[PDB]
Amino acid sequence: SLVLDQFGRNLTAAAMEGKLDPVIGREKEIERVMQVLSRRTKNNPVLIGEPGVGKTAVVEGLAQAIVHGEVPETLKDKQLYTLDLGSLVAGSRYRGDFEERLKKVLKEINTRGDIILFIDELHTLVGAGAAEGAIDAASILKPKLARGELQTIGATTLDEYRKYIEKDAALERRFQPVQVGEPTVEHTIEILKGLRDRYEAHHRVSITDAAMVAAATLADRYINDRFLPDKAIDLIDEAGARMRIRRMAEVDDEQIAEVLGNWTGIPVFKLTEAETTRLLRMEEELHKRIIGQEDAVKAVSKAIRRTRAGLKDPKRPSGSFIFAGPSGVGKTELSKALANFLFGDDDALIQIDMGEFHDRFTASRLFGGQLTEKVRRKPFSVVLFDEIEKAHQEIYNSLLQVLEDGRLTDGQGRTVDFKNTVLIFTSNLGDYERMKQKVNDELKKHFRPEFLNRIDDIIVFHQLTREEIIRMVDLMISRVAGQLKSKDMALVLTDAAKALLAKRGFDPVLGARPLRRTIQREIEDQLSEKILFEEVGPGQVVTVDVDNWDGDAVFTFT
Amino acid sequence: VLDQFGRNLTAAAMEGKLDPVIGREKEIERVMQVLSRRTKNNPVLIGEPGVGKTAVVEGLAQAIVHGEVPETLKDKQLYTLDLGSLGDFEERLKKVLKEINTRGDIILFIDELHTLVDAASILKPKLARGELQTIGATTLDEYRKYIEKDAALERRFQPVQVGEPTVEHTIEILKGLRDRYEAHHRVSITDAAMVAAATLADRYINDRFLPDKAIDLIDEAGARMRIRRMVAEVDDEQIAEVLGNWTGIPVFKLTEAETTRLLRMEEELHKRIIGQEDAVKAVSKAIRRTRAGLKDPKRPSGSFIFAGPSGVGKTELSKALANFLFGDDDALIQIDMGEFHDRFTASRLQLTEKVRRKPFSVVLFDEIEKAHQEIYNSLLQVLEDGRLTDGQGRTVDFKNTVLIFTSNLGTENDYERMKQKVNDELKKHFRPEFLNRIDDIIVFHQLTREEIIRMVDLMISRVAGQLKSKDMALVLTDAAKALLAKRGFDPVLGARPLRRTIQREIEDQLSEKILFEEVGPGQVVTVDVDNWDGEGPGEDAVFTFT
Ligand SMILES: Nc1ncnc2c1ncn2[C@@H]1O[C@H](COP(=O)(O)OP(=O)(O)O)[C@@H](O)[C@H]1O
Ligand SMILES: Nc1ncnc2c1ncn2[C@@H]1O[C@H](COP(=O)(O)OP(=O)(O)O)[C@@H](O)[C@H]1O
Repeated sequence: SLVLDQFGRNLTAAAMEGKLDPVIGREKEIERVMQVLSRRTKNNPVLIGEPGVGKTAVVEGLAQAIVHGEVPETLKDKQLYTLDLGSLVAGSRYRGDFEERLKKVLKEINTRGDIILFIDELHTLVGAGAAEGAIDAASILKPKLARGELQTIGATTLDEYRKYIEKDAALERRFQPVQVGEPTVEHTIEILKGLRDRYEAHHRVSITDAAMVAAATLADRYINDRFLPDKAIDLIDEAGARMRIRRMAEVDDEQIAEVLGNWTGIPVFKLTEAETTRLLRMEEELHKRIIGQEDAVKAVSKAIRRTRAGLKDPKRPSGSFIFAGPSGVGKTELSKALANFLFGDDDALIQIDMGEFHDRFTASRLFGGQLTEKVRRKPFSVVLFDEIEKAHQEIYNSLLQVLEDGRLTDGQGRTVDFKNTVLIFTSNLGDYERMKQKVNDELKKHFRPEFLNRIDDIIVFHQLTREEIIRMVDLMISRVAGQLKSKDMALVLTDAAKALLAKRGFDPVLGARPLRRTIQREIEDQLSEKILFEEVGPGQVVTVDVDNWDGDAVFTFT
Repeated sequence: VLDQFGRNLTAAAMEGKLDPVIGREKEIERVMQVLSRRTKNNPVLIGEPGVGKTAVVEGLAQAIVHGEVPETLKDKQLYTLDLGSLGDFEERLKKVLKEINTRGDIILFIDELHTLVDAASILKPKLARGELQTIGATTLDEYRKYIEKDAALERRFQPVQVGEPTVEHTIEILKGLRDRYEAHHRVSITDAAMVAAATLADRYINDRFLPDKAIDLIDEAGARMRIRRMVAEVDDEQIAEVLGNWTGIPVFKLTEAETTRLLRMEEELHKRIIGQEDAVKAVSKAIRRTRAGLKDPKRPSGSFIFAGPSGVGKTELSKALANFLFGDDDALIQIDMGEFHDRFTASRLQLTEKVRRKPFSVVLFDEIEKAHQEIYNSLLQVLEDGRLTDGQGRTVDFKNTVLIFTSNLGTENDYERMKQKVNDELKKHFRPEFLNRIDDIIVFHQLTREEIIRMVDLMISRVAGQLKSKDMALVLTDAAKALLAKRGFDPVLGARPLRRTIQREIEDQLSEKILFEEVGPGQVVTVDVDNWDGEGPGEDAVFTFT
């Protein structure tokens, strides 16, 4: 009463006043908690669930049930109070100040006799004040909780409850777990529709139903750091705040798209649900960053189109393709373009090389895992598994069981979800039909036939045309000039210079992979030492020309 | 009543006492985002120290006074509360918060919000009641230590980040504060002096942080200009002498144009290291072409490969580079991957703390051949993005560190085929892509006889100086020098056995001889070799002392 207000807020008084957001569709959990509160002894329920699902919202709905009057006789006229243990632990720089405040609180509850306590952060009840063996909050609340005199409600998390409270059997037998469900998409839509009036009053903006649908279907499908529905309500509230500061109107999909793109860094035009427009123009979107391989681009575009269609059974990974051919043809930047188009991030792709990890000890590092950690952070990521030749049998067993099941069984005891990830196997093993037959019967004589039958599409990359090599050289001098424009370097590459760069930078036995080693050693070091020794300066065009070979050669940086 | 228990900000801008802010529009707009919300409407300002956590608050106050804020912040007054002005304290704080609730349009600024977490007995519930609109200002590490682990606080506080401004942004901040500081100190400041101050602040100062690290320099320079005067212009020389007084660094030509400092490497390194002048000029031209900013500025400033025997000059080259580039040998950090051969030691990548101690420091990653695979992955990540994801959770900047990989792999036409086998073995024993991200690969050369004797003379210079400390005299002949070089000749392992040969032959015998007390004080000691012709192995040759 006069001391409880200094540590918490009267939910019941605000419920009469009417400052509580209403809850819809959580009647089962409210009824279960009301069932537990109706017990004679051990009437303390603990709400078990992930943060951000609505446990405090469930308790507020219970308070709304208290004020309106749909509760039994033993919950009638019971003032609900909330307490935080952080406001009691803090200030205990002396022997027993925390215990003094807690005892004053309990004495006030005993005098009032009609208070149900909400003490969130229930996990610190064992550790508050002194250590776990000495006199703590648990050690003083235990002989009062078990006799059904102090009605308290907790709120914790699965792992939190399991490895704090379940260790203490005496506390476990005093708290009844009431599991709180993670709401579905329709539940979030219904809650947003219910809170439409409150946020219209607060923000003075009009909110549309399509905005709610888009907010929910992007919150659950880009954001994975937490769970529904705090993310969606935060999104719509921040969009309303954005309009409220930009006005000095009507909420549509553009505003929620731009605020979530601000959240994630993904560009706004990709967030709106014009996915058919994405798949219509995806070929030139992929081709502006890839070079050549027109048949490969067409094959992968049709494959991605049929896999995104969803007409297949929803028990399969979204993508599983074999990339074969000589090294350096462009499979890596092809995967990079895939990561850019499908998810809007170049770093959303996970790049692991499997040839270095041989034994089961490194297989523990693989799964049990960094791949597991990244697909738990964000399951909607393309995965790269290079060098499938050198793996050992347990790795093939794990890969094929992931393929056939869509699930991965790690050493951390979580079956991660791979229903939307894209599996890319860039293996250098092994005219187009002859190559398909060669890779097919080579895989049959090396792998199991089920691996070949399980894969979706096999894509073969041909050799790069010399003109396409010149095109890649032009592409790289574009970025070289872009990074050199700070000193006004306008570089001009003559055709003979292009031919010599293509000759020195491309090794047919090694593919195009040594390009990055060749290009800086043959161009950037020379221009850098010419800049340092003042042969050329800023504000002048550098036209490089090469002699002694027009179709040991010396280059001139004119 | 808050006037005697706190300091106003919106009413402080009436007199113009608050300093102007420059270029903080994005952070102020994010604060505008957060303050105009119904849930999580109290922003907390996360920033590394000395950046302007308060400066955005005076910027918001100036925006409120000038009138570029939405309707919810009309007629909002900002108050900073002081705990010094606050039984009686509890009721005073209670009546202050009740007056805030009664007024209804007072927004509070509290710095170091983790200190609230003996005022927690008052604010914690009535903040939960929602009648305070508040902006917090806390460093990220106390945020993670106190607020993030307290689950009852994230329902009302939302994080916003205040990063380090760029150097041009700091120049603009100095340009903004020019009028105030010129008014107060009645001294004149040059724009070139300001840009030099920003650059040298980023260069020679580590403990303090931008942009306070430049503004304190400018105030200090103006103060010392006042001291030297009692037609005043603060210039680059003033900033250089401020840094010389501050960091204890000299000021003659080292706080100057960097091109002259980078073009003189050969003589100053040759002052310490011995020979290998081809590798010296190769690594000198490599660091010249890499550190000049001509590379992409989002990558490490250097990546070096010194293949060769251990302790035969590559470690000496590293020590000389540390002594030249930054003036100190202690910034050179010694990491060898021989000790980091297990995953538990590999996840330690003692590494973050000492490189955060001095970001402008060289690094040594020794024996990369026996490094772990997770070490390979981390080095590949560092080479690719130029950053690092530590266990603490901050990106350690590598715009400034140069990478040195000292390895014993592979150990002029003979040296040509040695370089051929070095590149072949980095192609096969290592992956090609790891060495593809390396600026240059240079291989050391085996020592010649003159190189060995100029090891020998400076090796014996230590004991010669010790003898001069006792007023002795040491003289060596050329025949004894040649024999002593031949005894220590071990090309497989290098110059380390030369230390042992010197120790067993010269120093030990002379330490016994000075105790024998016949060639002690007042006589020059001259070593000589007899019973030796000049070609023999030296088995019949005995050192003699005169
Ligand atoms: N069914 C619901 N009805 C009303 N509000 C809800 C519902 N589910 C979630 N919320 C909102 O989600 C936010 C987080 O819920 P809350 O239980 O208070 O904290 P947490 O779920 O993070 O423990 C609250 O602001 C609440 O208003
Ligand atoms: N953009 C800016 N414009 C003007 N002044 C600035 C700017 N950024 C920082 N400052 C000045 O630099 C000083 C640094 O303040 P700081 O110590 O970071 O505050 P806090 O202690 O709250 O973190 C401030 O007093 C401010 O006047």
